[PDB]
Parts: sequence; C-alpha cells; structure tokens
Amino acid sequence: SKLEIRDLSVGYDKPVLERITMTIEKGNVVNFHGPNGIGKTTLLKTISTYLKPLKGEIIYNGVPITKVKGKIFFLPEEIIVPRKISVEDYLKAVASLYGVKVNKNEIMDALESVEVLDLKKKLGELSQGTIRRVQLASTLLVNAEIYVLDDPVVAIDEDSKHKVLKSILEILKEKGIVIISSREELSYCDVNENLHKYST
Ligand SMILES: [Cl-]
Ligand SMILES: [Cl-]
Ligand code: NA
Repeated sequence: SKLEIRDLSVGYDKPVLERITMTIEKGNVVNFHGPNGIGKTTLLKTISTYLKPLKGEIIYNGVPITKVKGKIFFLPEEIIVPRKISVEDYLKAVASLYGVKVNKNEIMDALESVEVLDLKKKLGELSQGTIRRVQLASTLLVNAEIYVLDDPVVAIDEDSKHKVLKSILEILKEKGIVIISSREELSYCDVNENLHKYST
C-alpha cells in the first residue's frame, strides 16, 4: 500500500506549507516535525481529509484520499473525551465507529501496550496523560489502513513518552501507513521530514 502526496500546499485561505511531494509506504512511519505553529496540524488535517488541499493531490493506492475516509484514523493534538464513560466503554465505542467489535480481552491487550490497568474507571477521573494513553490504545483496535496522529504522546510524562510511542508505532506500522507529527526528529521513525523545508 502506498500513499502518494503530489505538489501539496496546505492551508485555510493562504498556504502555510507548499511543494510537498512524497511516497509513504506501509511499514515506514513518517514523522513531520517542527515548532508548534509551522503547519503540522494543518498538514495532518489535510492528509486526513478534514481540510481541502490548496494545491496538489493525495492519492491512496491509486484512489483519491477523499474516497477512502473509512480507512483513515486521525488523532488530533487536543485531548477531548466523554468524561462519564469508562476506559473500556470508550475503547469499545471508538472501535464501533469502524464497525469493529472488540471483546474485553482485545481491549486489555491494547491497554497493556500503554501500561493502563483499570478498564472500569471513568475518563473524567483520569489525568490528561492517562487519557492520552487510552486514546493511543484505541488506535490499536480499529481496522484502519491509514493512521494520522497529531502530537501522539502529548501530556504523557516526558520520561515515558518514547516508550509509549515506540510501543504504538511497532503495532500500527504492521497494520497500515502511519504519519505522526512532533517537535523534533525521532531515531525510531523511518522517515523524518523537517517542515522548515516547505514553510512559506
Ligand atoms: Cl502546527
Ligand atoms: Cl502519563
Ligand atoms: Na469511576
């Protein structure tokens, strides 16, 4: 599976990033990096179909990306979850959006990958880092072919960030294309793209 990005400019009214041409392959994680404000979110929201490209095209296995929305999982940089739902019910619900039925054991395997133990606790009782860990576990349960994660380990303790991200990426890169954003290059990502190269 290949995602082809050709001559891409992204933005709302005016372009913030331009001339992006790359081939993204299943199994090779792409990290788009730079300081907050450079256009990471805008780029990732365009790849995810939420935003229309200003120029260029994004084609997945020969088909326009907008025709394969059901195959895309996008995790935004914000942490917004239903506060009265349990961890396990949230995971079941996210999977159900993709028509996937998960049992409590598949749920626990995903939570184990991010070192979260209590399935029963309501999300509103958890810390932001813990909630982000649960969101990352949810990515492991869907049948998506394209994973686009904006600031995936936001809010997670600095000394735990890399352990968690590596754990997630190791699973997701076997399932599909993975694109993430961050503030720095990552040794464990196959492709690092500094967005300064494309900045207007
Ligand atoms: Cl940004
Ligand atoms: Cl944490
Ligand atoms: Na609770």
